Amino acid sequence: AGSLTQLLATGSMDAALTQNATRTFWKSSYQKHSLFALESINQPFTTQVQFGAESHITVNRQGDLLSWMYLKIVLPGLKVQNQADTVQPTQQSFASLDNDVAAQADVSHVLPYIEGAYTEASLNTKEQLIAEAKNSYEAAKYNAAPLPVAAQMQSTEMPDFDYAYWTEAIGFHLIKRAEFKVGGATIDTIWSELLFAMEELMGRAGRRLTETIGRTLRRPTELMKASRQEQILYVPLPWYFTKHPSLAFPLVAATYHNIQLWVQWAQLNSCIIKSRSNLVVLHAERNVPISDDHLRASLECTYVHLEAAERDALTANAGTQLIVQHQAHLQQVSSNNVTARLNFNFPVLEFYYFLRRKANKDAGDHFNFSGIGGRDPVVSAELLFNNTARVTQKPAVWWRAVQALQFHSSAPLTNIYSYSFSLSPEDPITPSGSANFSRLDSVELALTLQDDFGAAHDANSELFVFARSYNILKFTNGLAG
Amino acid sequence: AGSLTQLLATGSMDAALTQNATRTFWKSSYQKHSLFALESINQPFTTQVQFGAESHITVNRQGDLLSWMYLKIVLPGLKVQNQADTVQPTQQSFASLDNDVAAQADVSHVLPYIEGAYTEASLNTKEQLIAEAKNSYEAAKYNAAPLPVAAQMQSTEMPDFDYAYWTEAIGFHLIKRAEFKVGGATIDTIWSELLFAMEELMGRAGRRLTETIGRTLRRPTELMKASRQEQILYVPLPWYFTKHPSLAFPLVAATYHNIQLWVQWAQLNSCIIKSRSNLVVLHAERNVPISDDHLRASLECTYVHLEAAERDALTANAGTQLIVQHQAHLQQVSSNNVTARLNFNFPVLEFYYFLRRKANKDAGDHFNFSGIGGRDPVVSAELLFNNTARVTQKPAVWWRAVQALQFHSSAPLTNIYSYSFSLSPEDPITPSGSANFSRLDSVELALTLQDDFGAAHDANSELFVFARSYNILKFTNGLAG
Amino acid sequence: WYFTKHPSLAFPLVAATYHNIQLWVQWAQLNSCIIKSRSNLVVLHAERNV
Repeated sequence: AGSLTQLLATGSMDAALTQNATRTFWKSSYQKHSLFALESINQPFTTQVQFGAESHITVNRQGDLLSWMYLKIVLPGLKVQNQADTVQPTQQSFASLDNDVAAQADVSHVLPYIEGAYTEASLNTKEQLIAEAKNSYEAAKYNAAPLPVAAQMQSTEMPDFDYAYWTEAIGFHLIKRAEFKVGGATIDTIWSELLFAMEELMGRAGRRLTETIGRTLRRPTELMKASRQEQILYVPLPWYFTKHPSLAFPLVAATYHNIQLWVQWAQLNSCIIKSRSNLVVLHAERNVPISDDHLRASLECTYVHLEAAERDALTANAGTQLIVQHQAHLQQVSSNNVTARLNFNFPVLEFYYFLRRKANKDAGDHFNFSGIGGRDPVVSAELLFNNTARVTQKPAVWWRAVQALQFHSSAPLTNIYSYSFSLSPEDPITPSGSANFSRLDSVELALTLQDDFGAAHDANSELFVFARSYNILKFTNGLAG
Repeated sequence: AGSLTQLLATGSMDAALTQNATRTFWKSSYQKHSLFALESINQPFTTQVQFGAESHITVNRQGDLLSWMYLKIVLPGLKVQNQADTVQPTQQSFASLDNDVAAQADVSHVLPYIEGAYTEASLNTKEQLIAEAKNSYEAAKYNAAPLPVAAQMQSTEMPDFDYAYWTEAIGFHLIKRAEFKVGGATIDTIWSELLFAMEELMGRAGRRLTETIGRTLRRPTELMKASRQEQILYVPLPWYFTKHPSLAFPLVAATYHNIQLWVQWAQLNSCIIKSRSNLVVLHAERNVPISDDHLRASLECTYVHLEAAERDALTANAGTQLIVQHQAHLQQVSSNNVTARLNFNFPVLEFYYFLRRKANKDAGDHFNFSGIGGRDPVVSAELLFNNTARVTQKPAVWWRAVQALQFHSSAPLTNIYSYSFSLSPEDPITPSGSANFSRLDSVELALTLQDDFGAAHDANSELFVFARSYNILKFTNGLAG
Repeated sequence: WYFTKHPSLAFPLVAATYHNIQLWVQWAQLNSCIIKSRSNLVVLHAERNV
């Protein structure tokens, strides 16, 4: 009686929701689709792959569309030997944990707050004086309550043996820049720092790229274990056509253009960290000093094979694809107040920004976007259009956590900040907002950074700003532009 | 002036995106739906439930559709007593940690690499010699750099007291096979190993089945804690009709067919691990030896009640549902080169494969798909159609991590490999690609496994291959087929 | 086979489309394939040590 009465208890308001219902929950409807197949094919580079060099590949035409694209990287296992035991000790310098430049830079900021005879003190006494000076510095700069000295003395249990390892997220770090080219024109460009920021914000829970890019979430012991043997990494290249099947790049519609991936590789000296400064780093299998020619890479492409009728239709009329392109503003930082002039073009969906200390970069911690003592490097930021506040001054947590909560699949674990003009900037096919930067005379991101950011040992810290913008790729008569 | 100018700054390209806009972001539109209610009802098995037996239930007709289906399992708490203190010590044998068959099998592979007097050595000296021989084995087989001996000596802090526990993910392990039957015909079949693989790949972040199936992510101390008391598990049965409301099984349209769930239960000896070989395992409440009749299970079904008009429409014309069925190829492995002949039928969406060492199975670690020393058991795999490479030789990481990244909600934490012909194999209502195996004369999965896989103590290791295929379930005149 | 002796005798697969082509092989017994130095030796697979 009650369940039937609920179906009868309808009024004029229910008519807007349920009158002439076009859907039922109790019967499945499905759509028929055209026939297609997927094939994954690995292809060698057209030029030699080496650390610090640029390499390119011309993408083969082994199907009708191009869908997924992965850079397959093979890194050798690492071993170490004392320089005294080596017949040829001359190698490039690597970052070493016995010379922690990031910790030395952090100590340099607290030196003015050390009370007593620091120079003559025992090692254990120096560690105590540094921890007390950190409390005095943080009280003076941040009105922070002092932490117990014992809570600041975190011994990272480093192993009592010699090692070397590939840096955190080495699969991204290796790709300093990649360019997707069609007919000799650059269609899009991606950077190592952008790839990491995109994975932090858009990386879905349970599908994080951890193993596929050599990322351990800053657990040095796991990087050491992984680096003792050969590593095979599959780094996704997040081009517009890899984001949705309807955006797959129509190879058949671009028949008269070569499709090329160009990759600028990281220098070998930046890719490795060692336990001690006096160690030589060896290729684990070959027992020779590691060299720039030990980088191996290939391109793994997923091709789509279409039925003849769909292939012929696509060849006759591929039309236009909405694309997202990436733009970059890269700036050196030498002061706590920084203004970035964002000379980006087109309808910008969103931008990302973050800072890297010089000391973190020099320590080989390339994706450590933290400030001094691991703090947030940004105090506040403001966004100006033509000297008018588009976003008034907001604290770092608003740009990092509130913007990520509103617009992104994930909140960043590092100090990555974002701002979206789009309601759904991760939707590759549905435009949901933008600001046209080609119609603004000035776009300025004004930053107030933490105290002493870009001073002394951190002179030439880096500001990264990346923007995502809409453009249109047109296919006509076997050409793409 | 700027924001109004952006709305006016439109050209012929914007017309394809925004001309005659059929959607606004500033006004919600909603659809009205028909009246329905959901009811969860628990039902006993029609036959006795016991370990190692087969049991069935005829599903009641308590609503118009059948939606969710959970196997509700009740396991008793476990206690242990010394065999010497027990009035009836005769029980089935259980796996025991004092007789670690998996560790003994791993040691057997490194015995040829032990230098010195192993037989006469002290226990601590034997552990050192085994860790050194592991380095020599891994250097010889994999060109691995040696790990410090202290880093290989992981003491799992096992408690200094007697215990027994239910094996990891016991809720899946208990279900050796389940069959969904309609009118005496098997509509679909699921296996323990498939349920685990499906949860690894399709299990969403924050909705993993951990507690609901007794899974701890291989933390033995948590399995011990859970096993001291009665456990109630709710194991989801992932039938086609549980995946989307429009696929709910139309009970009213199948009025003349009995709906049955058949379950083949795991043997009790495989479900329990104990600290020591000389312990008797007791039911914690009853203080009697644990026996095959201590398994309790019931079926929890979610029924849908429809409004009379929708019920009558569905009874008159339920039509056809697209269904996904599961197929299995199960093979013994006795060599490092394995060819699996996949005699699957219908349009296959995707397949999963993985290996289990005999030693891992015998140790009671039923979902440990790792190789020797916890390594990846697959070096490479190739997929052939009619002796032509459909997927050329690819390394294990491509089949495990790249395929999961492209097509699945999650990457597997275990050595589960997949391959999809579908762009969205987790979409239950939208076909997005398949390969029709009923039109292929041969489908071969060729595997190169790690060295010594399936040799000696691992003779009769297991290869599992599961496929998901499209079929059609038709409803006509109160019958389903 | 006759078709391996001269290119003009190559077996025309296209002309035999409705027939399966099969090679059947009867293998020698393992006991006949091996000779050993001494009667009291066990013969092992060199890699597998079985």
